[PDB]
Amino acid sequence: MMSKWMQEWSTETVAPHDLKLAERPVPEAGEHDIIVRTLAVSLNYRDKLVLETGMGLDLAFPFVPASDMSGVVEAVGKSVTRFRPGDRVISTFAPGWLDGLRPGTGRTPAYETLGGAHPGVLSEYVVLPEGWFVAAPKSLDAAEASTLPCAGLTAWFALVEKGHLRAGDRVVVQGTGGVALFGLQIAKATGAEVIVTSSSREKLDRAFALGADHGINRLEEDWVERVYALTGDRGADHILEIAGGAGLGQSLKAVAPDGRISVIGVLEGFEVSGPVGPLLLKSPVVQGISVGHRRALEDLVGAVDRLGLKPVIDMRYKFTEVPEALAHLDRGPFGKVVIEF
Amino acid sequence: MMSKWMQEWSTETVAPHDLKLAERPVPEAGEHDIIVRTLAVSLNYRDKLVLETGMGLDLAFPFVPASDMSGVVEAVGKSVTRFRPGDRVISTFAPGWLDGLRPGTGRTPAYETLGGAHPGVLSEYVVLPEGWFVAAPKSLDAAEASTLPCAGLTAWFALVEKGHLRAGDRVVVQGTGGVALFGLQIAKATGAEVIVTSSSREKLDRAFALGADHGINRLEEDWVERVYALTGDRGADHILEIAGGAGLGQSLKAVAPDGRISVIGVLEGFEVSGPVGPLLLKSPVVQGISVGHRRALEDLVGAVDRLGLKPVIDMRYKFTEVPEALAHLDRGPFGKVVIEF
Amino acid sequence: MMSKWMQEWSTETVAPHDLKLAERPVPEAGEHDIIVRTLAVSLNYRDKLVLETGMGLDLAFPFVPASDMSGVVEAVGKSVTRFRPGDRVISTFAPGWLDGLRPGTGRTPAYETLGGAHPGVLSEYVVLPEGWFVAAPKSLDAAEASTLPCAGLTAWFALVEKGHLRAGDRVVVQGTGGVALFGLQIAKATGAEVIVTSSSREKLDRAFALGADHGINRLEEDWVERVYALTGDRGADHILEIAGGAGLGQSLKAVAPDGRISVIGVLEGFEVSGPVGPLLLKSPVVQGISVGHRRALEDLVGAVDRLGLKPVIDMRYKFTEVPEALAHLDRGPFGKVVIEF
Amino acid sequence: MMSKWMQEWSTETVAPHDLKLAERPVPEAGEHDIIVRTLAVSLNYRDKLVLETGMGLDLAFPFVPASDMSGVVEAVGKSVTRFRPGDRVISTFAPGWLDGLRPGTGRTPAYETLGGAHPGVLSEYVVLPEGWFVAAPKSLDAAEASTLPCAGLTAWFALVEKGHLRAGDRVVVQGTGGVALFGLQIAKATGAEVIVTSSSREKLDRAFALGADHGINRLEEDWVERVYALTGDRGADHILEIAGGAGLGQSLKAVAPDGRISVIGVLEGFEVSGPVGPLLLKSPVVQGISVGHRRALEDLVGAVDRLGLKPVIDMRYKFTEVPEALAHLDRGPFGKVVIEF
Repeated sequence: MMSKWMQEWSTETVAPHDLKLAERPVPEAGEHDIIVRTLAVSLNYRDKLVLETGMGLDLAFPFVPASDMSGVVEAVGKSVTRFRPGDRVISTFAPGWLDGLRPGTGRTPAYETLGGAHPGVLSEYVVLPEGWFVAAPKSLDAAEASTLPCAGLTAWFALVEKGHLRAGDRVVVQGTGGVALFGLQIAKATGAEVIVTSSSREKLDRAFALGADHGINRLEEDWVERVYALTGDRGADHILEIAGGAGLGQSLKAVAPDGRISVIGVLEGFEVSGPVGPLLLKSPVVQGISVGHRRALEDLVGAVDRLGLKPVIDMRYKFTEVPEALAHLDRGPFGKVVIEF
Repeated sequence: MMSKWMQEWSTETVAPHDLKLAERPVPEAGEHDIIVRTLAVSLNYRDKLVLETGMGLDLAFPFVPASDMSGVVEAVGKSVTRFRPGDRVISTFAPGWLDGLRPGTGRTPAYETLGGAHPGVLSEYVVLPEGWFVAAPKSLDAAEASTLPCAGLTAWFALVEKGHLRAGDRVVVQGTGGVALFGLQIAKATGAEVIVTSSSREKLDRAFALGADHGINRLEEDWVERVYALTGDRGADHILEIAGGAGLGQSLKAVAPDGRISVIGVLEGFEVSGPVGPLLLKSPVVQGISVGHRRALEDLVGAVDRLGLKPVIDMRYKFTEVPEALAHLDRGPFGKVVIEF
Repeated sequence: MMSKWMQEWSTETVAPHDLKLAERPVPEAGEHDIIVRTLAVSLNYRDKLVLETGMGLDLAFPFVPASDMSGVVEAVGKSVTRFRPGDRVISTFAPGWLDGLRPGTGRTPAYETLGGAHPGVLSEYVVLPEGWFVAAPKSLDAAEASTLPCAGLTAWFALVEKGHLRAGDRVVVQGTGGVALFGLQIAKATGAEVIVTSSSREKLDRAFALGADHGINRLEEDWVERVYALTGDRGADHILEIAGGAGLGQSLKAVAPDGRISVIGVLEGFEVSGPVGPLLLKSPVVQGISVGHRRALEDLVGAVDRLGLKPVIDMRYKFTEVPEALAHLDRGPFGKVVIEF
Repeated sequence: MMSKWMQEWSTETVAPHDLKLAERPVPEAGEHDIIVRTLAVSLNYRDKLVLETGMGLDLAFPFVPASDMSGVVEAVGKSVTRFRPGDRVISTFAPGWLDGLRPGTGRTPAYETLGGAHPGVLSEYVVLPEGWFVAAPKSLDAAEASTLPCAGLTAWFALVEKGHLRAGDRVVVQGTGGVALFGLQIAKATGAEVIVTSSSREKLDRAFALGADHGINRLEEDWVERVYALTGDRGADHILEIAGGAGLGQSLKAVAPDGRISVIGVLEGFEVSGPVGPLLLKSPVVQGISVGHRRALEDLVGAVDRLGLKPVIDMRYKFTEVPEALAHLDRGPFGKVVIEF
């Protein structure tokens, strides 16, 4: 049979948090729920923010963080149509959102995620509706697969779904985190030329190895001026503006006329500044991006498989080493931090 | 036979200007030049700034201000095909932006406009390339036609060309200047609701007579709330953010998830500002709008005719009263200041 | 307390049908089911074909026809959240097409619809998943609301969602059936000109009273010429090609370069036909239109309200006179045949 | 100095033609004309049709065929701004058309090309406006460069500009001519998977060598059924439907829901047939495509250079061997037929 009890990482409080190992009964699957045995969880920077700030959310305690997982289906409810036991799955970051229009209202934009308004995935089994998972990619292991729901999909959503990247485009990726690295890979597979900015030479070295066309050390030179040199003054067709700390004003100077700037982050009350000169005169699109919908996820998964794309994982951590995994999170990882079960 | 001499308002310097009347020869028409007897000129706020600050432009002196005119073709060069004598025409604000990709570079966004990098139109005859005119609307006098190449076209470009505004959309128009009111007129012709914001009851009442469905006095109430209340919390489909209005961070809160915010602007030094949260969670497209191209202009002209749209004109001034018109131009015109020849 | 028994028009066979009155128990509502008292049903031409030919469908017998209804919610299941008792609703033609990518496969395009792969609505109560309804328009009686899920939505989908129709566009609507007339009403609300084609002066006169700018009798004159003459040779921005109208090759000649032709259709065996030349040299988008999704429906409902759009209804028939209504349905209704409960 | 006389291939008549070597004076450059010394000309199937049918065009005799050339600028007129002597150029297929809206009217779609309404390029020097050439790619020789104006641009226009190809998409290329091969290459560089159809095993062998993912011999198997097998029944995201002889009806069966079908050809009065089943139910876009505008050309050129794309040339022919080059044209070449000077 299946086992009676499961372990999860759980907290009674946030901001501050006391996250720890708890053991509770495996919950019962409803008619449409599936039970997944968790193989891998990918951490995201927002999990640190939910744990440490609360992020304004109404959380159900005990709270379990994290949203991105890959696993194997153990049991399906009487009316499950999407999966059978044995199927490999990954979870979806924004469960409501299946395709098209972003949920939320003008007053209240914040859609419900996993590891937030909805339960997180940092437990041995997860029991959620069938419609909240998609088939995992055939060509990736559990760990690699866990990276896609959030970072993978964001990069993909920005560049492809919203962006329409073309072969020959010049893309600027800001930094070397998960979203940025997936951006580099998706841009490269699409035939774009990719420019990475860093404040680390070691990280630019690794980026060069993934196939970045150019690296700019922005503590050593003026990156905007370098983008000009690299583009024959044309500017970047697309800029993944991440953290908007090396932000918007600079991005507006670098972007080509009619180009695109995707602003990716999570920061609750950060302030974006820009000169209304390039903004008016080059007429770029400035587009807010968070994650994507599950039809976009399923597109990505197929693309991953057909391209042989390999997610960048900085480190895999054993399940009992979640405290260390979260710590690696504030140290700026090259690619993804993944927990293996 | 034609006249040998023509008058114009020109200045030998900028910052500040010394704009006086002057009389010079009617220039020679080249093979592809047409000679146009000016019937009307619309003033734009940038005309003031070009005269007072120079706006980092390379102006040929004596410099004539203004970009927006209509008139009657008097003579054409040997090779001209677009127009015959007696044809009615209007200037194109950014000459040689015919369609599609906007001109300019990453480093050098600016494009060339009339009454700026190219000569102004505030003279008795204009002598320019045939390609810098389009056929005037058939349904309008010259004063009305002259309103279109900048103000007309900015709103048409923001709402229809790039905006794809649909019937049933809610639109928020900030202020009551020239772009704002074409904003309302085109939004109403598209079957959308228009909410006008203003700091003056009298302007609001005038707006209502033009057929604004709602008007908000931003000095009485938080207009963001009133937008929520007006759209049952959905917030607004399209917000025309006219740079000296109510703010970017303000319209971010007011915009509907996946909605659009068009940034339309003045001063060459305004710095934006906005919170990241709405930009991200709500994912609107924020798009700077620098007027528009010639094929969009031809579209707007056609639509003006089949719609029977009447441009809003605050006051017509005689050629001799340009100074008086420049004064009106910075008392916040309700609509357009036009000089009638 | 609710009734124990309800009546319906059903048939034990198709090809041909033997549609009679029948009385069965009010079905049980599941957790996410709502029970709706039917107030009106709109008939669609496909209802006739489903009954007479079966249209290669896997119908559960006894089979009830029709897909388009509105009514009042009577009871909801334990878990239902979309609607409360007393709420006014309309059916969704293709249930579970919520937004975005259309369901189906390369091999198996067909999707599931009400009154087809799923049960019909031509009964006294309907019992279906909450997700298969949207809130009714506030501005309309039930007869009018019931016109929207198929005819309403096809024209909204072709012209606005996929079509991006702008004010000032010229639109050609073939015939005067249900999709044609929403075509006109939505085109007029968007500020476009509508040209109606027909083989009947009386229909044309009725069309004109609805506000068609021009009507062509295709039996008097070559309507392609009349379109050229009407648009100074530009030809038409958007042509609604209703499969039993005037032809695909005909609208190819009539469409403006880079214009759009929406193909909307009936018989499961019609073969198109067109010359290559216009298709190539003029490059229109030709787009088959199979109704639309649920979020588009919600858009259309909103727009119907803020516009004050009144759907065109040819005749209301009582529940008992379905046969009479099926007869009207193939005498070429001007607009919609509705059955009123 | 330059020489006084030049050679061209020229005909006094078409349909039938008597094309032959003539020698005439090098024409004088006007103020905006440039003089290019021709290095390579790429033949296109339409040149055979103009020569042998006339193609309905009003031709200026002596007529010189062909439209696609690469050369070196010899002399520029007094007002030439775009090029100086020594610059490498290629010509543009549709000179009017710079960006955006396709020229032509509803009644008269056929835009003016080189080798037709405008002079052809099969002469030692060509004297045309500066605006009718673009910079040649830095990374290609004359011959390879001559292939781009037409075939290159069509494929690019269909797949990228109109199509928005994505990485992971499945593309069907019909046949092995110029447009189809460029399609394969552009699709591959974009990360798509490419399926080629042929009635030649030898040609599928060569296609495999260019990086085609799959080849279907359509005289040996049912290609539509194979596309299903290759896509797990999903169908093709994009189909380059060329010659529409292996045509539309079949393409409609193969295309994915919401997929795209580009119809490419030239054929004056060919008839396209399709079943209105998939067309309605999968709701693809069917899009006429001929060539593109010069901003699209300049995008392609940059992409070519940044990707290291190498045009497929079946054979290069010496200038005096144009009769043989045209003959190779009716024999179905693998890629392009190029004349070297």
